Order: sequence, then structure tokens, then C-alpha cells
Amino acid sequence: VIGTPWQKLDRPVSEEAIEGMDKYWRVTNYMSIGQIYLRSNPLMKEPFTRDDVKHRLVGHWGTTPGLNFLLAHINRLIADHQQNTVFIMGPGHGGPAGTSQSYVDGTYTEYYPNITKDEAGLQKFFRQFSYPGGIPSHFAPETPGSIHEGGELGYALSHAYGAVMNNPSLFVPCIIGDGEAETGPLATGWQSNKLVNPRTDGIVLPILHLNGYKIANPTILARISDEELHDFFRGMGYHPYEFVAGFDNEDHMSIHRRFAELFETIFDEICDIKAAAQTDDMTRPFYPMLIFRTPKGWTCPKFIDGKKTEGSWRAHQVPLASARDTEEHFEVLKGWMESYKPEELFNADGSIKDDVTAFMPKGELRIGANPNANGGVIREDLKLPELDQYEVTGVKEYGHGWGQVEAPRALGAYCRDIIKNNPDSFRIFGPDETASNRLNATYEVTDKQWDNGYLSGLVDEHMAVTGQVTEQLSEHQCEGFLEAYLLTGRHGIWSSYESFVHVIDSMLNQHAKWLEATVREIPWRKPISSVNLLVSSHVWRQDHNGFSAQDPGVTSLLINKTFNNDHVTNIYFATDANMLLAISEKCFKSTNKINAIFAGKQPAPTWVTLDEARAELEAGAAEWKWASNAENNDEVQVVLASAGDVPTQELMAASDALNKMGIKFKVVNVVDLLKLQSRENNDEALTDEEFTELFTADKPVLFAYHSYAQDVRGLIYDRPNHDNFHVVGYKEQGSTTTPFDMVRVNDMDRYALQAAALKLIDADKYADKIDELNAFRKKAFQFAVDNGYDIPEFTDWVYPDV
Amino acid sequence: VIGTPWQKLDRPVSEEAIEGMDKYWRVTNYMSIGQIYLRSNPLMKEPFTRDDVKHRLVGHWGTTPGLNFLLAHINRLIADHQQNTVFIMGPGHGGPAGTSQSYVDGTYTEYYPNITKDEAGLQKFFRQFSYPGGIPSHFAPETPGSIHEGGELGYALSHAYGAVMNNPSLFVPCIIGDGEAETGPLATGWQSNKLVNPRTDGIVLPILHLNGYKIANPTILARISDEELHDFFRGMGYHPYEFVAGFDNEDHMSIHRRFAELFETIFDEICDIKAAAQTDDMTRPFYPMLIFRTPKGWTCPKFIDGKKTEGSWRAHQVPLASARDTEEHFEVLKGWMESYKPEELFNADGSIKDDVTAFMPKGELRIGANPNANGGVIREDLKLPELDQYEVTGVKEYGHGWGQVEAPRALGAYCRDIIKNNPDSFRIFGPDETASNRLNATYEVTDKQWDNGYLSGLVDEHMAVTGQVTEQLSEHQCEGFLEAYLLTGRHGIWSSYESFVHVIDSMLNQHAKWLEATVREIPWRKPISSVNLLVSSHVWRQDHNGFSAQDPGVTSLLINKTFNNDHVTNIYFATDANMLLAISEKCFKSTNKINAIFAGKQPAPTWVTLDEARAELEAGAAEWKWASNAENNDEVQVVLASAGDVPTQELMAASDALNKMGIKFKVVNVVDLLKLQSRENNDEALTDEEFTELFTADKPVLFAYHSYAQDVRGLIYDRPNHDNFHVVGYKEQGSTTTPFDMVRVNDMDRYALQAAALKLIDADKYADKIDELNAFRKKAFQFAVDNGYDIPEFTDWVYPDV
Ligand SMILES: Cc1ncc(C[n+]2csc(CCOP(=O)(O)OP(=O)(O)O)c2C)c(N)n1
Ligand SMILES: Cc1ncc(C[n+]2csc(CCOP(=O)(O)OP(=O)(O)O)c2C)c(N)n1
Ligand SMILES: [Mg+2]
Ligand SMILES: [Mg+2]
Repeated sequence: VIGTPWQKLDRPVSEEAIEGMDKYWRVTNYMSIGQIYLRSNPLMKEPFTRDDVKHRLVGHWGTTPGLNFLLAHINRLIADHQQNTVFIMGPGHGGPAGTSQSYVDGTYTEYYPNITKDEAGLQKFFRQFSYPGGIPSHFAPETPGSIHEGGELGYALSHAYGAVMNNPSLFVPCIIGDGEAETGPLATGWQSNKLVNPRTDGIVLPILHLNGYKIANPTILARISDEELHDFFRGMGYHPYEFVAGFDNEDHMSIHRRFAELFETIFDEICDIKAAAQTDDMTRPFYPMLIFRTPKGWTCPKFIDGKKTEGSWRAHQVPLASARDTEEHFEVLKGWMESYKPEELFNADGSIKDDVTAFMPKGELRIGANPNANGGVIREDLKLPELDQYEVTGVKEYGHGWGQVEAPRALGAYCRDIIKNNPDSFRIFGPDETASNRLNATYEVTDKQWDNGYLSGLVDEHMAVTGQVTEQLSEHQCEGFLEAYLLTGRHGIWSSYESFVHVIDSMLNQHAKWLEATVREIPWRKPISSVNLLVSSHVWRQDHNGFSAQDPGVTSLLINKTFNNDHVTNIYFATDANMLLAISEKCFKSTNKINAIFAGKQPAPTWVTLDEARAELEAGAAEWKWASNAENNDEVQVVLASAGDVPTQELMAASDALNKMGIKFKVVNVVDLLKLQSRENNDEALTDEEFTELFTADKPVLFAYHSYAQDVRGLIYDRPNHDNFHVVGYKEQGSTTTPFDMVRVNDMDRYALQAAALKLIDADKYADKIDELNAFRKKAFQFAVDNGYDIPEFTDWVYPDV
Repeated sequence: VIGTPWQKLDRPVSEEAIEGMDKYWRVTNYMSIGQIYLRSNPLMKEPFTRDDVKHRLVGHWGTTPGLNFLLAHINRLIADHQQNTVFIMGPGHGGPAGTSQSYVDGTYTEYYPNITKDEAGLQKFFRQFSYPGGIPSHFAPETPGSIHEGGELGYALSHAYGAVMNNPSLFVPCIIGDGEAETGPLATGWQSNKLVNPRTDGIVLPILHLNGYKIANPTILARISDEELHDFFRGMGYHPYEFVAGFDNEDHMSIHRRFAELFETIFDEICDIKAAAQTDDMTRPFYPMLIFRTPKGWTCPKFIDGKKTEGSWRAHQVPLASARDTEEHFEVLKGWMESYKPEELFNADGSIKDDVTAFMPKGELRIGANPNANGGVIREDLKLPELDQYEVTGVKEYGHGWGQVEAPRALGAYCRDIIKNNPDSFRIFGPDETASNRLNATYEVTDKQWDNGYLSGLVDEHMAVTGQVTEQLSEHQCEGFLEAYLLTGRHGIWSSYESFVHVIDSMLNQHAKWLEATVREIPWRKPISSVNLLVSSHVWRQDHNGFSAQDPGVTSLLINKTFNNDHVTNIYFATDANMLLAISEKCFKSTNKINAIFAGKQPAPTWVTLDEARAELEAGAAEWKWASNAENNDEVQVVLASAGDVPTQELMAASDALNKMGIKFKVVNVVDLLKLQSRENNDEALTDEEFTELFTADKPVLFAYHSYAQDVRGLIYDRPNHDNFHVVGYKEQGSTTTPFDMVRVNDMDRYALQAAALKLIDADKYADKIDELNAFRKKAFQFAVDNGYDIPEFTDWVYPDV
């Protein structure tokens, strides 16, 4: 247990704590301006001149003194209450507030021994911010206390709420930009309080950093009337409190006392809500939220060159852009830095004075040190059930290609028993699609957690106020809740209809970038569990929906995060349920990855045994010798290769026909896509030798690909024999139609694959047969048109091994 | 002017209109069930049997009878008030409601002459829904009355609001799913009422289709308390009204009268708001919104096999899935269809009776016929100013590579004069980034439209209650407002920081799919203006931000919509301002496209004259003969090729060094990326002959690419000489650093390009020089580290022609 969770003070905040908070605020404002402006001379020792100012002024002052003031008060709160706490910096461009926090709490020097607590360390701390060879502009993963960089705005609240799930002792004050609040993801984020339980989950306190402005505009929320603003948050299930400071001549000490008192009233109400939830965990309370309204750029000069800067969008980036170039800008910088009175905050050796930090929390309650902000320190391996009990044994008993199994059903039974073994640290998310993607075997041991109105057992099923599945119709919520759940040391999976995964393409990008920085250069930030995404209800079988739901191209996005041997991204094609089981075990064991697991949910053949899936997954691509009819590679007229359940089914049917014509070929299945890249681009891929062994040195290769052929063509550009691959993929053809028609219109059906194989071998010799196959595809289509269902010879085909 | 806009009735709704609305509701429910279930015998003529039921039951009943009831009342409203109206079907899976609407209003038969108004047409209308060779499951672009398919949920409100911009006579009732309302994009969509003006824009009426459920869960908004729900909409600036029906034994006629009365009160208030805005266009009113609460699946059987179906998520997809296979399901289907009493609604010939549609609007007020739902019918070419006046003439006067121009500034001056010439039909959108991306010359003739609080001329600048620029910190709002603005016949552009474009990747996918269906097979849906997206503040020069803001991969998404010679997608690299001008003119003239226009906003060289840009843009790729030093292609030791402003600058500097070493080469610039594809994949690309002419038959090609090298490798896979291209692209390396460092870490800087060129020509001979170049890159880096700015020999270089 960290600290003493949800304890009230029962006395006023001490005047000593008010004094330290003002000193914190002044020292973090001062060091924040130092990080932005100063390359040397951090204490302004004589001579202090323009030569000390950075040549390239980059950074964001505007948000920063607001963050610094909140951080003083959140630090004071943590310490007085001993409260386990992670904050979220929505406006992550306020990096200097976050580095200053860690430098003051002592974690910066603990993690970065060269940045010491004295004048030399402070000079280095100022210079390195946003500087070549130094550190980033934002609250990046390399800053102690970050689980959220806030570079791409919008995810503050899904992360805050994912962090408190199953984390009942954790408090998360979540600082949200008022511009950030104009984004879609942030706006739906407010509703998460219907999806957490105040007894079994922790508590988020949204703090709206209502500073009036974004980059070059006021914000929507700051300019609506106060009655609308309060109604809005009340309507989303919060008790709104509002603080206003900085707009008049109120002295700073008075402002600190009034905020501290307010913040104690808010926390008292959170403690009452927590105590009450021990007895009534079914009534959803109105959680407090804080409207925090202060001038943007607070404490900077009011006017610069006749333009209002404090209390304006003009404070957003870098005031006094000429600080190095004109004595006029320099003098204003100098008076601004002096207004904090650093001579009272730093000792002669340049260390921050003891009376500046005596109010701060210590040890693992420090914001930089808490293990929830470095969740790999808390993470334990899942207790995984034995995979063998889930195997589809129909392949072993009856033959390759047996049965009509819905593949994700085996993964659902497996996830069911993972939750049973790990009952408060593995969660499932779904955007109203968990049952639709066939993961509902999980409801045998848990419920969809819903903390909002109930009506009747006639409609409410597999749903309770507490449980380990969470659904909301929002891919942004699902992805963001899960990320933070992982970042705080836990595990899970979510599932999505495949074309809708693109809603969160840019979230996958940010979390891949977080992983990239971390695996490269932040070894103190320990491995977290991987994002595991079941990508199902795919392009080939969107039976109730249509062309709008046909887009497997998240493959292509993910290919753009496969650099530097980072190995943070995996694309897997689950050929059947036994391959799906083998992939899922690997993904559930992996760390520091995004794993995209493609699988069809339609009734389909099972091709491999589980032991075969385990060996084939490890190689990445495998020959299916029991399907090939060629002696060796020299005897091969064509390589039949596929990735995806549907392309595989169709290729396999094509191989059966080609066998029957006396064509010689081998069958290669591809599961781990990126293992096709060259060793030069991927030091864990197939060696050129294993790759030639699979695909031959010079025979034609027909490659039936689940997604866009572009992907495979780009990946194998420097592989031996690449000029002989003919990649057939999805080509933006389809509609609401039968399963044969969907593969037909993309030249993916067995008949078109058989034809392409013939074309590659001898187009002249096979002209007539190709014609007959093209004509059969028209007959099969007409049959679907006339009759309402696909031609039996298509639907009824089973691989000859069964 | 369409109809008589914003007129009140001043009498009750007639009892005749109530009677017709009930008949409409019954006939559209009946035909909706017919579309889902029946392959033949639409009037249930003896014998009516299971043989008449479809073999594959696909579709969505649940939302549909709610849509049908709203559509009856919206039709009644249009007719009584003669009100110019487009509706939005948020729950676009309710396609049958939308096809039924067009079939009843007469537009279906007008557009589809084979689907006639009689028993034969009705049989064909039922069979073709969601059927091979037939029509889609959703409210697709092929349905008259659609500007919004609603397949991917979330964009209902941005589209409704983009539609009414500059459209002061248009009324848009916007039907929103209660599950859809859980998405991020929908949730921020409610706030658009701060960004429209009630005098110069039209009016949206949000209607929340509060049916209690999404696919397999209740919805958040339906289960919160009524006080929270009303506070929420009041807080977002609406006057909420709430209608509740269907949960008890109230007779349908009474329900219609109570709704009609309510809907007249709402419209009266909209008319008062419109009249008032003629005098006070500065006070933002509280626009009505409608909470519409009715049972999901309304009018279907209450229980099926002991399970509650009406008033449940169970009504979502297809009730009675065994209708063809069991006499028990069949009998329930039969009684359900009979409950609408079709014998009263259809004549013996199968035509819909006159008393069913006498209340309907006529002519161009019909929902299927209104030209706003087919905006290409309204669209006119922009009055474009002459491009020559914007040219950067420094190239002509001083030489290729002259100056320090910020390229989008020329596009801003051009957009300024386009708004001046087309003052109410060209809009600019930006997610708080219009000025940041340098398009602010537009503010010389118009303002950012802001209909929310004002404070002071000290902070409010270039902002008024009416104007042709719209900003909100949300890429979803910007993209969705613009799409509908285009779909209703108008024009514009938006701009985005490049990595944040990925927020709306899935919106680009949907609009590309809308364009694909339209160019292929809906010739009555006339061309609309193109989406024009200035993609700037790019991966190479995100000076104040960092690794998080470094992602040029929307190129890769767009490559997945380049099929079938649809030609709906363009990727352009603006080499400089004069190329940007030539691209922009072309995009502003184009129709039926998404145009992604890449340009840097940093100070940069101008390479080509405007006349040169115009010729080079048309070819797609061009040799720069004045930069090449080789006689002919046989004399060429390496092809120096680039796409992007930054890669071009660095390649050019490399060419200067290579010239000075006596290396022979040609320089090729690439602007229209997809023109690199083969003719087989793109019938408008460079022919193999023009391509070989540019890139040679067999010399090595160094290709410096702005985005991920994957893209170019996949595109040129079947081109002559592709094996000799070495593509250098962005490789997930960078941080907050100097401009040289950013190109350095990706091997993109001039020195690394010079080295790669040498390596490709003779690695052995040039070993030492390569080493010296790699060492110079380290020295330049160290210099940035030590000094705070890049080495002058790097920054101060100007191409020798100046
Ligand atoms: C999704 C997204 N779009 C655009 C941006 C560009 N951007 C970086 S900061 C900023 C303004 C943020 O304003 P606000 O949230 O009010 O933060 P403040 O500095 O006022 O605290 C913008 C638009 C972004 N970071 N993320
Ligand atoms: C962005 C997105 N995610 C997921 C889906 C999958 N989906 C299609 S309909 C639906 C439920 C919609 O419920 P609601 O909006 O309440 O509409 P209803 O049928 O109740 O009117 C879902 C989740 C989608 N269409 N779009
Ligand atoms: Mg702000
Ligand atoms: Mg609903």
C-alpha cells in the first residue's frame, strides 16, 4: 500500500506550507524561464548579458506558470495526506514545469546524476532543455513523473481514467488544456466517470486549465457563460468547483491560501465519496472537477512592445523573441527573471534552499518517484493458463482444413481463464464489439463494468457496477484507457472492427513513439505490457455492413514504426484459431510492443495443429509440406504464398485445383509479416537464406495478401527473387454482398488465384483455361444474383486432407 | 431561393397531415422490413411462404422505425412550411429508412427507372437491398437525399454544421445515434453552435435518437438521470426539449399529434431565432435540440423466443434470424408485416396509395430532390485571380535557389483574393493553426468567425461574429465542416501540422470511399469541389515541438486510395512557393478529389519560376537541366532525385559538392508522387518511356524522399530500373533540435546524401571521402551542441546560380 489513501486533514493548511508553495511556484517559474532562455549563467551572476541567452529560443511559456502553481499545490496535498498520486499534464508542451518538478523533488538528479543540485547542474539543466544533444520540449517519457507526453492533445482523460482502473488507492489530478478540451477525444473523455467504480477503482480529479486561450484564439469553454460551463460539467456527472485568480491585484500569498482551502474542500469530498463507496458501491456519485481560471502566461510582463502578453494567446510560445538580439528585450527578460527573487530561493552554491522544499512529499510518494508513473516497476508476468487445453484438435483428428470454427472463440476462452487467474490486473476493452468479435466467453467469469443506470434483467446481462470488461462506443476511449492501464503496470487486450481501427491511427503513432524513445535511451523506465489489439470483422466478411467498413490499412500505418531494430511493432496474421492461440500467448508474454493481431471471426477452416502453429509463428513464414506437391524447389512451377485467413482459404482451394491439373508448386503461409523484411532493415527477420529456401531463388511467387499489396511490395524490395512476386491484395472493391463476391471483385477468389498462377507459369499455354476460370467467376456471381446465396461448389468445398 | 425559409404556421397541424404521417410511418416500416427479409412476393400475395424469405438475412432493424417516424414528421414540416431542408442520418446503418424515404417521395424511381411504383418495382426494391448486384446496407451516396453515409459513426454534427455554413435558408435536422454520441468526434461536434452565426448561416436541429441502446449495451446518455441530460445540452448552448413515446399503450395517432405539436414549438423557436438575428446577429441564442426517446426496434414483436426484443439492444441487427428456416420464425415475421396493414397502404397494382403521400413535399423541397443533398448541381467554378501576380520572381531575377521565402505566404495571398472574389462560398478551416501555417494574409479581407464571448480589442483581433475562416482545436471538426461545405456545393481549404493529420486518417478514408463510389457508378451525383489540405509544419522543421510531432505518414494512408483509375486522390510535394501556387490552382479547379498539398512553412530557397512550376507539375516529375551537369543519360553516374522542400534543399547542396568533385549526374524533382506508379496501376502516370528518360535505364538513382521510403519502394515496384533506386526517407529519428541535426539523424542531410551518391557510384574508390563526410556530420553536430546554432557553412550555403 502506498501512503495512507483518502485521508482528510481535519486542520487548516499550515502557514509554513503556504510559504513553501509560494517558493516552489517562484523557483519552478524561474527555472522554467531559465530552461527556455538561458544557455549559461543560470543565477544571473555579474556579468549577466545577452551573451547568456540562447541563440535559438524555443518552448512554451504560456501554460507553464499555471502548471507550476497547480504542481505546488498537488505536491502540498500529496505530502499532507500521504496520498498515492500520478498527475496528467494535458498541456504537455509545458515540459519545463514537469522537468522543474522532478528537479525540485530530487528525482531528476537521482535519474540523471550529471544534472546535480548546484550552480553547475542548474546551468546544465537550463541549457539542455529543447537543445541539440539535450532533452525534449514536452513532458516526454524521459522525465520522471510522466506517463503522458501530451504532444498530440486529446488523450488526457482516457489516460487518467485508465490509470485508476483497478487502482483503488490512486489519485489522479488530470490537468486538461482548455484548447485540448475542444478536441473530440477529450470531449468524450469526460464521460468515463460512468465506467469506473468508486470502491474498486481510484479517483480522477479533472482540472480544466481554463487560461482563456490556445495558440492564437480564445477557447470555447473560457468564453461561454459561467452558467453554461457549470451546467456542462454537472450534466457530465461532476460537481464543479471554480477557482479564479491572477486577474486583479490580490497578493500571491492570499491566492495560495484561498486555493489550498478550496483544494482541501475538494479532497474532503473525494474522501467522503471513497468512504461512502465502502458501503454503497452502486450509487454513482458526482465526482468533483476543478475549473481553474487564471491568466495565460501568469506572472510574465503584462505588455511587451505595446501588446498584451500576460492574459493573452500571445503568451503561448516564447515571449521576447529578441532577448539575445536587442538590449530592450534583454532588459525585460532580466527584470522578469529578477521578479521571482532567485537570491532568496538558491544558496550561494546554487542549490535550492531547504525552506523551498521542506513542504514536499518524500520517497515513493514524490511525483517523480511514484511507481505508477513507471509501471514496469510494478508489473508482474501474467499467470497464464496452459495453451494446450484450447487447441482445435479437429486438425489432428480429421485433417488440415477441417471444420467451421469461429477463430476468436478460442481466444475468448483463453482470455476468460487469464482473467480468472489474474482477476484485477487484466482488462478487456471494446467499442461495443466484444461480443460481436466473439470474446464473450469472458463473461462467464466477469461482467462489463457499467456505473450508470440499470433497468431490468430483461435487458441488462453480463453487466455490473464492477467487472474487468469495459465498453464504450469510442475507439479513442478504448485505446487510451488500455494504454494507461499498461503504463501503470497492468495487462489486457481490446478488439475492433478492422476499418474502424483507423480512428485511432494517431494514438498508435504516439504510443509507438513513446516505446521507441524508451527502448532506445530510457533504461530506468522499465518494460510495460504490450498493447494487444484483436483486429477482426475484417474487409472480406463485413456481411451486414458494406464498402465503408472495408479498410485493412492499419497494416500500412504500422509499417511506419518498424525502424532501428526498436522492435516495438508487430503485425500478425492469424491463419486460424490454433495460430491465433500461439500468437496471443506470445503477445501476452511480450513487453514494450504494439501487437496487431489479425483474425477473422467468420466460420472458417482450421489449417494447422497448435504445435505446428507454435513452430511456424517463431519462424514467421513456413512451408506447408503436407500441402506442397513439389519434390524440391527446382521442381516448383509456382510458389503459392498467403497471409490472412481468407486469402489462405482461397489459395488453398486454388492449390487443390492446381494439384488436380498436374501443376507442381509449394505452399508457404505468412504469419509474422515484418519477418519478410531484409536483415538490414530488421535484424530479427528471416535471413536471405531462409527466405530463398521458402520462396525459391527464381520461381514465380503468387502472394495472396489480406491487406493492400503495396505493403508487401515495399517490404520485400531488397529481397532475393522479389521481381518474381505477384502480390494480390485488397483493391478498394466490394460492397454489401456474398462472401464469394467480395473475394471475386478483388481477384482474390480461388478461381482468380488459380488463373494468376497459370498466367505466371505459361500464359500462352494456359490462355483457354484462364478464360474458362474467368467465365466460371461470372457464372458464380450470376448464381449469387439470381439465387440469394453462393454457388454450392464454392461454399461446400473442403480441403482434400479432411 | 428554395421555398419560403423560416416561416411559422400560425395554425394547428391538420388532422389530414396526422393521418398521412401515420400512413408514411407504416408504409416505410413495412418496406424496410421487406428490404431486409423478402426476396419475392412483397405484398404477401397467396401463397406467402418461407420460400419468399431471403437466404442471407442482413441489415439493421433497430434504429429504423425511429428514423421512419422522424422522417414522416420532417417531411410534414418541410411541406407545411416550405422549408429548404437536408437531414443527416447519423445511424447510417438505417439505410432502409433512407431508401424508403426516396421511394415514397418519388425520387427513387426518377433516378432508378427500373424500380417502378408498382408491385414489380416493389419486389425489385425489396430484393436489391444489401444484396449481390443490388444496393448498399447504409444511407450510401447512391441514395437520393444522402450527403452522409454514417457507416463510420461520429461525424453527424460536423457535417450538419458544415452544411449550414453560408447557407442561411437551410434547415438541417441532424439525427444522431445515442451510441454515436459516445464517440469523440460526435461529442466535440455539439460545440459547433459557438462557430456559426444565426443571420449568415442556416440552422441545425440536433435530434438525439435516444433509443436506449447501441449494439449490445445500453448507452451512456440514455441511462444518466434526466437532470444531467438536460444540464449537459444546456451547458453546450442548446434549449433542450424531450419527447418520450412508445413505452406504454398510447395509440399511434395520439403520439403523432403530440410530436407534431412539439415539433411546431421547436420550429417556431427556430423562426424567432432567425427573425431576431436580422437585428441582433451578435447575441448567440440557445438553439433548440431534441431529445427523442423511443424503444429501439419500435413496433417489432415485444418478445421473440422469450427474449425482450422491442426496447432492447437485441433489436439492433436482424430479429427472427430463422425467418426462412422455421415455420415458427416465419409466422412471427408474417404477423409483424401484417400489423402495418399493407392492404390499406398499397393499391391492387402495388402502387403506394395517394392518401399516403398527399401530405408530402413536392419538387425540389423533397428530401431526395433538394440540390443541397447533391451540391455539384449548385456548385459553380471559383472566380480565381490570375496566378502570375503571386509569383516569387526572385528566381527569374537572381537565380535558381534564391531567397528565404516562407512558401505558404504566397498561398495565403492567393486565398485572400479568392475569398475577395468568392465572398460567401470559399472558407478556410484550421485547428488553431491558420496563422501558424502562414495563411493569415486572408485576415486582410475577412475574420475568423467566432460566435461566443468577446473581451477586448487587446486580445480579440481578426475575429468577428461573421467571417469566412473557422478555427477550433479539433481536426475532426475542421475536416467534417469542410466535407459538408463541399458536399453542398461550395469550396475551401484547411491546413494542419503534418503529424496531426493522422487524427483524421479514417475521415479521409470515408470521404475517399464516398468519392470512389460516386466516380464509378453514380453519374446523377454531380462533381463536388475537392478537399484541399495544406499539410505543413512538417517532420523536418518542428522547431518548438519534438519527436511526437514527427510523422509524415499520411502519404502512406493516401496510397491506399489510388485504385481502378478512380483518380480521387492526389499527393503533391510543393518544392517551393511557385510550385505551391501551381499546385493550388490546379487543386482549386479540380473536383471529386482529396488533394494533399505538402509544403514547408520555414524560410527556404525558391527553386523554379512559376512558368517552370506549371510545366513541371503537369508532367509530375521533371529534370532540372540547369542543375544537371551530364550531357545525356549515358554520361550520368548517378540520378539525384528528391520529393519535398527539405530533401530538395539537401539534394541540391549535395549536387553542388558532387559537381565540384567532377561527378556527372542529373537532377530530377518529383511533385506529383503517384505519377511514379506504372501505367498499369495508374493510367495517368508517366509512361515507361518518360520514366526511363527521367531516371535512366540503368544508372543508380539516389531518391531523397520527404516521408517514409516504404512509400516510393512500393509505388515503383514494376518500373524499369527500380532495382537501382536507393530511397532515403524519414526513419523515426529526431527530437527537439537544430535543422541540421534533424536531417542528420535520418541520413538526409547534404553530406550524407553526397556520401550515399559516392557509395552508389564506387564504394571502394570513395571510401575515404565518405569517411571524411561522415566525420564532417559529427563535427557539425558537435558544433550545434557546443554553440547553440548550426555550423555557418551549413546554414549560409546558397545554390551557385544565385
Ligand atoms: C491534436 C492536436 N492538434 C493540434 C495541436 C497543435 N497544438 C500544440 S499546443 C496547441 C494549443 C493548446 O492550447 P491549450 O490546450 O489551451 O493549452 P495552453 O498552452 O493554453 O495551456 C495546439 C493547437 C496539438 N498539439 N494536438
Ligand atoms: C466509429 C465506429 N465504431 C464502431 C462502429 C460499429 N457500429 C456500427 S452501429 C453501432 C451501434 C450504434 O448504436 P447507436 O448509435 O445507438 O445507433 P442505433 O442503431 O441504436 O440507432 C456500432 C458500434 C461504427 N459504426 N463506427
Ligand atoms: Mg489554454
Ligand atoms: Mg441507439
